[PDB]
Amino acid sequence: DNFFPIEKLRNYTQMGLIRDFAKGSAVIMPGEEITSMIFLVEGKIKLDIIFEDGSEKLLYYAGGNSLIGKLYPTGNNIYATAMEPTRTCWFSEKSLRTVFRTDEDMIFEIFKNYLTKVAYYARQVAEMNPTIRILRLFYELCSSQGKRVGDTYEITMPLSQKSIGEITGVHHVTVSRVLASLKRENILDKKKNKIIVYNLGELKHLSE
Amino acid sequence: FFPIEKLRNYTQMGLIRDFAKGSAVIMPGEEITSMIFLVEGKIKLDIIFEDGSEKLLYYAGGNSLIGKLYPTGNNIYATAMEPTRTCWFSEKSLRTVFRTDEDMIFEIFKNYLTKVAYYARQVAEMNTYNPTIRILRLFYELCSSQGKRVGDTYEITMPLSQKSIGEITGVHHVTVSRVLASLKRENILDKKKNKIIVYNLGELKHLS
Ligand SMILES: O=C(O)Cc1ccc(O)c(Cl)c1
Ligand SMILES: O=C(O)Cc1ccc(O)c(Cl)c1
Repeated sequence: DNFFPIEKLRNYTQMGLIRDFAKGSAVIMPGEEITSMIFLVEGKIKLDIIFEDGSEKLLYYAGGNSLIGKLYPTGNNIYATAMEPTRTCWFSEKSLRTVFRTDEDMIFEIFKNYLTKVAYYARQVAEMNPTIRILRLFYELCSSQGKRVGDTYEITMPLSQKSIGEITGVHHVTVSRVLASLKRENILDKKKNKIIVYNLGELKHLSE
Repeated sequence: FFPIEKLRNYTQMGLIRDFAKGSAVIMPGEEITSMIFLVEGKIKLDIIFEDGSEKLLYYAGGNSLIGKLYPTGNNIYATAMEPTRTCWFSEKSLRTVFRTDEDMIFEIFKNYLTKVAYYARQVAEMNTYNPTIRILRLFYELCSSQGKRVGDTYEITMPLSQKSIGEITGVHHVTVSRVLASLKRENILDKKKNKIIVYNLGELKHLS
């Protein structure tokens, strides 16, 4: 929710383009290339990221005085919709120059807003041992679905690393590291249609 | 993140500070009110949490910008990994830069936006704001690979406690209880003793 509302932007809306949106209309469309900052004069906007597989995850809720800082291409596919009657002011690069030439302080208000967002998201990435969750998942899977094949358990299941990451809330880069380490230590080998457990005892132990 | 090589043209407007390998660019608890341009060298920048736990935020090299012009309320610690030359730009000294070249405002916006785009995508990937989804995904994966079809239903044989579901998915046990109760009420899935019955795989697949 609310990011360093830029309330002083209220005074410069005459220098951008007003765009009003009815409840449920898409303020940003999937694959729409936005090259404007969007000021929320009043309303509520829900902004999501759409990953390259079509999953749609919430980033934030924007309300009165919020700034959507999407002045340039980002590599994230964004989809934003109005959740009430929303009035917005759109500020292209050209119109921001007009703002800065009137009031230089506005450059620093916008820095503060971006800075608030980096501080917020970076801290959350950091806040989130998540590794134990992958071990608990393999342990529960092995102990109920695992078939004894000589001195190994086999779980017949196409469980992609993407699915492991989604189930456990573990970043896709940590999943691959955990699995590499599991293989190297002769514990578990996560192949394509099967998972092979060589050491159920140590797996149980690591997981508890 | 977007490097700002052009800021090398304006270091005479800032304060040059050199750091030896291993020395602190930013000290624990230091109040930073300057952007820090890395002319040459290499910096590791960590967040320090209130328990004393330290976590990487990023590595920075040639032409990188540390955007900490205002207090954020994170405790940050940043060390030189090699001998490093830096240029410190206060708000005043940044105003002198922008009076000379208005485009440096927008170069800094791009740098900031690249950082929000990077951290926000990571937060979004991990379903931080909709962690219930990790539960649906667990059930969906289990059913699609281990489910046996019985009329218009699937049976999975799996002793799985709510405490286990929460430990696997990183989801609070109260949310776990609420999700299992709603699944059963909506006739989607029921976990009856050691058997998971899915009545509506299609709907469970849709939700996850
Ligand atoms: O567009 C992006 O990739 C991320 C994003 C979304 C909304 C914002 O207000 C910002 Cl600064 C960035
Ligand atoms: O200081 C912070 O809280 C986060 C931070 C760290 C480094 C940076 O370059 C930025 Cl823009 C923010």
